[PDB]
Amino acid sequence: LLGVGNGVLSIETIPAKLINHFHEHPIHQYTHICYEPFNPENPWTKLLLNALQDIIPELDARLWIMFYLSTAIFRGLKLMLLWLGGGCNGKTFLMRLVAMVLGDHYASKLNISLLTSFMRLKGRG
Amino acid sequence: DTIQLTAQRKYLAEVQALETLLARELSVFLTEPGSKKTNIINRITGKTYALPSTELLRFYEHLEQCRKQGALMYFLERQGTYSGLMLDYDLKLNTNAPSLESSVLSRLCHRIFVHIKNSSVLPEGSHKIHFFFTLKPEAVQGKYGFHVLIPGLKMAASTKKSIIASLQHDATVQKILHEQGVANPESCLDPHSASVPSLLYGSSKLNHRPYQLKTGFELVFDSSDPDYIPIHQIKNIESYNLVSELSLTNEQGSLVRPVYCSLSILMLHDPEARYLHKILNLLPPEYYVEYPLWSNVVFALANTSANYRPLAEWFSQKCPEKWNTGGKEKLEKLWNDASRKITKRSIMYWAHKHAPQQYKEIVEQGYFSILAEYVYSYNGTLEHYMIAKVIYAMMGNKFVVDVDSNGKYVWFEFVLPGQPMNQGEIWKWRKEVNPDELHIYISENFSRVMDRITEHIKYHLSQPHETNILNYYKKLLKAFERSKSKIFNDSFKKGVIRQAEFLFRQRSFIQTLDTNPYLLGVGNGVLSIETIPAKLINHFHEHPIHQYTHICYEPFNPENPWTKLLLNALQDIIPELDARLWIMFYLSTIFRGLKEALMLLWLGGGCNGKTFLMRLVAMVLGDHSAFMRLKGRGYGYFEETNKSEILNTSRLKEMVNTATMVAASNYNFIIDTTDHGTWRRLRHYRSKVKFCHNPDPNNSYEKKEDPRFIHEYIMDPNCQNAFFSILVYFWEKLQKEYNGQIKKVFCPTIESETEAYRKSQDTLHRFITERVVESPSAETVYNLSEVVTAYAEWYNANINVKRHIALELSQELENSVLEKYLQWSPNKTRILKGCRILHKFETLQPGESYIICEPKNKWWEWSPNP
Repeated sequence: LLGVGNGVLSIETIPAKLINHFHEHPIHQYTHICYEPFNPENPWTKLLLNALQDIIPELDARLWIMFYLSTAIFRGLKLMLLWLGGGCNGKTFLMRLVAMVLGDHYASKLNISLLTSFMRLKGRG
Repeated sequence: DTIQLTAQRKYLAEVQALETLLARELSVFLTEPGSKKTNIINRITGKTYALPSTELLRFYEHLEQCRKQGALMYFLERQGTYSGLMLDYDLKLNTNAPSLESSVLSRLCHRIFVHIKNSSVLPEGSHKIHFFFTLKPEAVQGKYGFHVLIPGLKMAASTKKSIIASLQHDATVQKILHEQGVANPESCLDPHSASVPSLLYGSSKLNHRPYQLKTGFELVFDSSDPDYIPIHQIKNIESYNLVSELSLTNEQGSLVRPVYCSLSILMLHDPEARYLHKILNLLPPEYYVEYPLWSNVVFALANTSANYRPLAEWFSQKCPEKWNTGGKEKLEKLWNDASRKITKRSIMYWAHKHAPQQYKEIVEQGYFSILAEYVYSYNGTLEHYMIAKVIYAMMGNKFVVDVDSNGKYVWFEFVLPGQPMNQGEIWKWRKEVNPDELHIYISENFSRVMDRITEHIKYHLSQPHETNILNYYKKLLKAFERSKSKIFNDSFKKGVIRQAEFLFRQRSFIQTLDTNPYLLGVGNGVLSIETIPAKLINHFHEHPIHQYTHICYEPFNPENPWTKLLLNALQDIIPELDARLWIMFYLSTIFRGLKEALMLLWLGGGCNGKTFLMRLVAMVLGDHSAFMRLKGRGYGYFEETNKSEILNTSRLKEMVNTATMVAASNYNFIIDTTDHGTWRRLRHYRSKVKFCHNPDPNNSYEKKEDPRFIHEYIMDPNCQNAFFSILVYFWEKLQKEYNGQIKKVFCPTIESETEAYRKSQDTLHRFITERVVESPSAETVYNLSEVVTAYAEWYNANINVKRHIALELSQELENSVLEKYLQWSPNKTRILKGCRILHKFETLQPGESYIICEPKNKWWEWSPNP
């Protein structure tokens, strides 16, 4: 269960059901990113599908990465990725977009100084 | 006029019994308005009822119980086609009251019965017909009236219209009234009497006294053989249920016998909406004819409450000219826009601005009313929450409470001119440890309302009532006197404040405080940079602004001597037009929002103004573990540099990923970074002017020094005022020219200086500029290892003998300016495409290449060149 701007998002069953009424689920954490049903005809939807395919044209790699990043919405038992890039390659845009879409409650910034030389990952997805 | 009905419904049992009856078991008979089934109208509540006779009897007897004690009611009954007969006689008086003697009334009854016996349906046989004469308590402004009620007769509406038409031109009644001081006895009978619904006996109109039954006559008519009508008087009329007897539609009368011949809704059931309707009338007419004002008013109404639509038409209906011509869809579009910033505080502000005395009277009456129902509803015992409610209604526009990070309630106040205050805090929100203003206010201003309710109680005590009402009011006065002094008690005052901490609570206030970067707090008010030209706000507004600066703000005045000398000093510091404009445009971005990272390294020889301006820029705009010092600031630079001008660490790049940061130094830097991303957001400038006691006339780099600049003008407020005006002027110029984008500013001198300084500081930048030349005709393809070897040779033969490593060179080049030049080869390798690399000491081939605003006296004005 995830707290979003317009309610509580449940990933128990496919398709996901939005809880926008009275319920007895004990949900307290939330993020400002509202959820809407997937519209492939939405201009912003297709604009992002275009941007994602431009960043990673290679379909196996794109599908694997976007499936891997689709696990960010799941905050239970879970692989570490080392994705390289010279710069202005679209990785910073997508990683910042993931951070903002998941929120500070669910997503956290990690500093490379810690690994080179812990509690901020508490219950994060 | 609501206090007495509240109190009459507070100390008149019969009234409370009637209220319980009507609210509980007469409520099932509610009828939608306009239904033909409705027989009773309640003006006050506005609710319509359809009572069957079985409950109508109890209704009428409850009213009669209520009426005998003098309680005021405003009821009505709807008489339809077939009901009793009602005559209205608004007698006009030459001198302000006719006697209406009993013998005269007998004459009038005999003449109206002649016209009823004439020209009519009447049942055959012997029958009883009753007449009643209710008279006005007193003639007002020489205007008297009395009524004739005939509940016994039952005829159609047209038959009543025929009867009243025949009475209108009757000379007998008119000449009877000629000596009665009746100016026009002809025009006294209202024809609409047979159609307009009649008020029940004992009821009356707003601020009108009910009619009093002077006497009631009874007549016996025998259609079998009329010989003489025996007009006599009804005995013991007082021992009867007069409301039940005199009802036109009643059929169960003991003596009277049947002889068979929306914006309004919203204001009603919403007292505070009714308050808003009362106060909106104070607006001058321009507010609904001028779009800007009407749109703002409806935008505030919609934002505060979405159910105020009918009121929105009503205010729009104040001008039928624009309301009928396009008003409907304009209002709908405005409502849709608002539903998809301004509240009633602005509306009260405007009302106080335009109609002060009416505003004061309206608000005082509202406060009196509110604390009055609190007084009556609890028999004169006042507790903390009631006082809190009255205070919140009274000062809902000056104090705000919100929970800070410590979980403690925090008080905020909007500062108004004329009260003690720290300088530069006007028209802004200040944090208060304790709400001292409320603590004084409850003792001082509130006691006025308490005295108002005290003087009202004494008034009702003086007026003639029965004994029980007097005993009630004596007890109420005693209780209110006991409860009156508590508002000065410290514990009571503290409890009231704690209780009001919940009403005044406005959620999300602290997180919205000073959030908008397009507003600045200044000494004389709040500065706005939303649009050009800049505007200074020194009036009431809903902007949540707490932080401020001590600089007063004035519009750009070129003729100002301080502005003139400031412009000349600025020209002296940076003689070049392009450099001066670049520095001033950059220094003018006070902006507390999203700012770029054009990290500027301002060099100079000292006593050039760079150090002077470095401290000077801090004074004009100050506040807007070292990393956290940039949170919320809009600018800020460092100074006082030693020879040890190296970058702070490997973390020296981490401080520039919402304030403009500029590096000022006595010498060129030791920073020496090795990436093109790093160097692209870095700028360099070195001062050329020298300020000295004896400037060289032949040297433009030497000018007369002004030691008075550094110790008196900087402490002179007007200097900072002019500096702030100059800064906001240059800011407006930048956004009106380049849409606010600083990369669009042309800086050939500064760009050249930065290029040269980078050539000095980075060995990779030097190699690119010296040995890498773009060449489309160069068919040679240069690979990663080849570039590494060429750079190694260049470093060895020009810089120093050193053993290089290809691993770092590959990354350094892939993250260099050659990122687009090092295109991917078919083997994924990094190769040089469309460009050439020089070998040992060659030169560029033909066609290859290495990889104006002139000073004016009015330089601060517009520049023709983009």
